[PDB]
Amino acid sequence: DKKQALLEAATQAIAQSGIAASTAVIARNAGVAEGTLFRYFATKDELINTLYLHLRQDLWQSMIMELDRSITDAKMMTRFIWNSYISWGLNHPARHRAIRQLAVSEKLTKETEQRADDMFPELRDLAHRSVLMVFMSDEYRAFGDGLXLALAETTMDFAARDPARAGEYIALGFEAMWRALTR
Amino acid sequence: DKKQALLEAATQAIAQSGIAASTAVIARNAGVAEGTLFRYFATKDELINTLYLHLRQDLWQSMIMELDRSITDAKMMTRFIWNSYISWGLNHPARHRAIRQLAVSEKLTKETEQRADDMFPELRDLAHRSVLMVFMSDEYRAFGDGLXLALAETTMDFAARDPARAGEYIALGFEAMWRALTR
Ligand SMILES: C=CCCOc1c(C(=O)OCc2ccccc2)ccc2ccccc12
Ligand SMILES: C=CCCOc1c(C(=O)OCc2ccccc2)ccc2ccccc12
Repeated sequence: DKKQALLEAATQAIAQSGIAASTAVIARNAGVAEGTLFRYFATKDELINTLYLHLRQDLWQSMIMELDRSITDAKMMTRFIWNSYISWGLNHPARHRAIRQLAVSEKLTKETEQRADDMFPELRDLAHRSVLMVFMSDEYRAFGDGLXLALAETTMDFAARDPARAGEYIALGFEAMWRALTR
Repeated sequence: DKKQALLEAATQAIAQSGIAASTAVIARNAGVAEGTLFRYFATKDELINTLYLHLRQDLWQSMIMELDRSITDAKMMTRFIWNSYISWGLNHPARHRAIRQLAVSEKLTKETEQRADDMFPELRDLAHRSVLMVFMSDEYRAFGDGLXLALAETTMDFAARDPARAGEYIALGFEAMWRALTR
C-alpha cells in the first residue's frame, strides 16, 4: 500500500522533476510525511535502487506471457523485446521516463545490477550473445543502457506523435539500435 | 535587442519547459509584453522556425574557424563535427536541449529545411556523402535527426557527470552513432 504508493509517487516525481526529486514531495503526494518514507527506504539511494528493480520487473511482466523462447536468433528475440519495451513505454510514460533516469544514475549498486541479471536471465543470456563487450563492462555498461534508452525514447516520441507510421519508426529505431550496440 | 532577447528566452523556455513553451513566459522573460512578441514572430511556428535557424547558425560558428577542409574521409570529418557538437552542447546545454526539441518538431517547414542546407553546404555534402538514404528522406529525416541528437545528448550527459572518462564517451558515442546512421 504505502510502500508502492511511495513507489508510484516516486515514479511520477522522478519522471517529471528528475531524480533530484524531493523526498518531501514524493512522500506528500503518496499521502504520507517525509518521516514515513525513510523507514521503508533507509536512504534516497535505497529508494532509487529498488524502484529501478520494481520498474524493471514491471517491464518484464508486460512481456513474459507473450515471450516465446523458440527463437534462437538473437536479433529476432531482441526485436520482440524491443517492440515490447516501446509499447510498454507508450502505455505508461512515467514508468519509462523514471527508469531512464534511474538506469543512468550513479546510485545503482551491483546488487541492483546483479539482481537485475538474476531476475531476468533471458536478457542477460541475450546480452551476452549479441551486445558489444564494451557495453557490458562495469565501466561503460551504464552508458550502453543510456544509448539504449535514448534510441528507445526517440522511437516512442515519433511513434506516439505519428501513430500511422509508428510501425516503421519501431523497425528503423530497432535497426539503428542493433547495429549501434551489437557485434 | 528585443528579438534576440525573445530568441534567448525562447531558447531557455523551450529547452526547459519543452516546445509547449508559452508565448506568455517567453515574452515575460524577455522583458516585453505578449503583443511585442508577435510583431517579431507572426506565429509561434515562426518563432520555432527562426529559433531553429538561429541555433543552427550558432552551432556552425562554433566550428567553422576550427574547421579543416583538408580531410576527404567522411568518418574523420564527421568525427570533428561530432566532437564539435558535443563541446558546443556541454558549453550551451539550453541551446542543445532547445534545438533537439525544434529539430524533431512538426512545425519546421522545408523553407527552414532548405535554408539549413544552403546555409551549411558542407554538412549537406557530408550528409549526402555517408548517411543512410532513409534517414535523409523527407519522411524519416526528422527521425534520423532525433536518433541523431539522442545519442549526442547521452554522450554529453555522461561526459559532464564523469569528466575523467569524457574522451572515451565521445568516441564511443560517435562510433555507436556512426554504425547506426551510416551505410
Ligand atoms: C547495454 C545496452 C543494451 C541493454 O539492453 C539490452 C539488454 C538489457 O538487458 O537491457 C538492460 C536494460 C536496462 C534498463 C532498462 C531496460 C533494459 C539485453 C539484451 C539486449 C540485446 C540487444 C540490445 C540491447 C539489449
Ligand atoms: C540524419 C541525421 C544526421 C544528422 O547529422 C549529420 C549531418 C547534419 O547535417 O545534421 C543536421 C543537424 C540537424 C539537427 C541538429 C544538428 C544537425 C551531416 C552529416 C552527418 C554525417 C554523419 C552522421 C550525421 C550527420
